[PDB]
Amino acid sequence: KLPPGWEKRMSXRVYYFNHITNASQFERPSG
Repeated sequence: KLPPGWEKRMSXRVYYFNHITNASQFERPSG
């Protein structure tokens, strides 16, 4: 499995962001 600790966020679109690592992207990892 790719690194955990993520949440879903809003940008007018939904995106995914890491609560521990702060990295933010429109498509999700294996996390």
